[PDB]
Amino acid sequence: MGKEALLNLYRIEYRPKDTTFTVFKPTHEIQKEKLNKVRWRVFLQTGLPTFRREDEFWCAGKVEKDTLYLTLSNGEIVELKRVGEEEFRGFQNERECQELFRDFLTKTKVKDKFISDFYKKFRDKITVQGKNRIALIPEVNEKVLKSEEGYFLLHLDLKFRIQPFETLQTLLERFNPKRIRVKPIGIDFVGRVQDVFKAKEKGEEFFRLCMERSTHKSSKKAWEELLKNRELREKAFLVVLYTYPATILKPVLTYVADIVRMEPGKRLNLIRYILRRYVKALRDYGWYISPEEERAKGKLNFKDTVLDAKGKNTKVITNLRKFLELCRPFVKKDVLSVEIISVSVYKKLEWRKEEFLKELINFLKNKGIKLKIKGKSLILAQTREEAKEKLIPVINKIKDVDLVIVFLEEYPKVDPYKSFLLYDFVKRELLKKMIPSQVILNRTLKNENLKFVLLNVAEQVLAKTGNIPYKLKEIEGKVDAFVGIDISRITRDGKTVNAVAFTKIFNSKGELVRYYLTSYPAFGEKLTEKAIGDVFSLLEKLGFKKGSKIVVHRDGRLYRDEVAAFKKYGELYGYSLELLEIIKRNNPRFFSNEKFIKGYFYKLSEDSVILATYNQVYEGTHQPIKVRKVYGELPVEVLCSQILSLTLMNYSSFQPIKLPATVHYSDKITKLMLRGIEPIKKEGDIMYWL
Repeated sequence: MGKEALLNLYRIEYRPKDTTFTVFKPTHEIQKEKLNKVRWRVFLQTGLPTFRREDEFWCAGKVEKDTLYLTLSNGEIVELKRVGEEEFRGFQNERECQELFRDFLTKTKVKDKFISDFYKKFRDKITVQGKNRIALIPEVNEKVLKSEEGYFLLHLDLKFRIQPFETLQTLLERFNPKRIRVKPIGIDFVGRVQDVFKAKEKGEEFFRLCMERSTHKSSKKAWEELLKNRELREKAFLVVLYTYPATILKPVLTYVADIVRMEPGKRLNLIRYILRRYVKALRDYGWYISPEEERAKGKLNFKDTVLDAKGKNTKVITNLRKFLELCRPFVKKDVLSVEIISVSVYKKLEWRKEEFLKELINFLKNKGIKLKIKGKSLILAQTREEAKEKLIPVINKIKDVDLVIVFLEEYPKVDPYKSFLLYDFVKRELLKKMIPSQVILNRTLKNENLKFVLLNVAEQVLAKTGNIPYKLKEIEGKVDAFVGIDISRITRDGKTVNAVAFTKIFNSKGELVRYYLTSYPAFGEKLTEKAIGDVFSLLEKLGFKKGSKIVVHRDGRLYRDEVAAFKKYGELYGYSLELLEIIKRNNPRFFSNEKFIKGYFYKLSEDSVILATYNQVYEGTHQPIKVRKVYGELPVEVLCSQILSLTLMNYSSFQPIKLPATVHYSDKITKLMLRGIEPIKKEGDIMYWL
């Protein structure tokens, strides 16, 4: 292994003295979705923390009423029949522990008492002035997880959200807004803005519907406003992130700036604090919460040896920088056409670009790739007219070449609400154009080593263009292919509308054998059956037959229906399958001084693992990911190790990458190809996304 690393996870336990709970079975059947509603109402009506088992509802206390009549939201009346009392013997799942634990936090108010005092004892400046018009909302969440071991773990994490004590309806009277993380007043969701329109435009019966389909005092009272008042209906704008009125939306802001919550050291000790109070508030009730953080079980070993088209491997030529200089690419597209876009402030002259270009073209010639230039496009600018001046070179003559190289200048700005920077801009615009791109910052050409950069690019470029410089010598375990898929669905009410699905198939050596990006407009909600289908269809049309081992990488979380479709077809094509979800959001965080923690892991219960897939060569707090084996006959250790190995296939060995080549830039593309009646039906064998 290496040197100790910590996780914001704390063993939690509930061994009360008074083990008596009152259970209540229903009269009819468990509407399940409503169950976790029915439990909440039981809490309120009963005033006792409660948790649900199958049908039974256990109340942390004595309740006398041989029947309870809780009234759900639908107004629906559910009757719970109080069965005898029970002697509590530990929770069964994490859900129980969590349900019951979150109640106490409420009946106790301890969390709010904290946010209360945090505000006072610190509002000393959680608010800033500035000349433009800033808060500091302290979001705090509690999760409960199990662990390979067997005990429960309280996942405590705190993050700060920054938004102006201003709203959107006010700003759309002063700028863009476009892609702006926003937040509805009485709602818990952060969306992005799309296109703001005038509210009058929607007649009147529009405001009727949604005004009833509201489940937020905010949304509701906000809709009613506009509905019973033609007066305002005109002067106010309706924003479409789902959609609400700009009068109940506050922009969530990202990182003049003299208010930073700083490094982890404190962060951990901050949660350490919050943990203490919690304890003090729930000790008298039988709750035991360990003061010691949880630590990585150990480091994982993965096959990390790559080789070129001649066999030269890194097991031998160990110096990666040297390797790249001697690698013999698995070239396939022998001649490349490329456009060169150049952004530069003032009427200057850049020999630096010319130097590099010549060195690149030549350095690639030495590898056997003639990089024939097609078009040069010089741009002068000093602001963000670049966006306004590049919005052309890009969506213009740039019509399929093999790559586009961009030399960017960086300007001192900051859009107070929207995220804008030529890097992200250029990149995203070329992603839609589905063209492989290499952004080279002029700041880098001026101060770095033209040689360490020449390499640094070459590797990126080669890959992006189907001339991968190397591939894995082998990966742990016998797998015939690694499939990575991401299905993203536009849901404007009801059950779906249309969707998009991106699939990438790599072989056993990590080579991208084929990708398939496609959208599915639909009638019935039978889009999964088809979507997943096309993947197997492509696996046979590729050369994989009965007996094949396929490891699949579901981007977000796997849905019951998708799992069945996989198992379903897998049966038809006779393929062996292992299913995996790879959660990249809201996971516990590692706290260490190791630096080389890549492979550091923590095993969770249901075959899940918390995996560090990258060396933290960036500040302090490391954000791992979660890997859960949904189905399959391979140890998670292997599946994890395979993921680590496949980290290498993003061909970026100087800038650490978190996700495996299989799901890297999926949500992004998938989330990105959801625009207009854009009908896409493309497959290729080039990792243009890199």
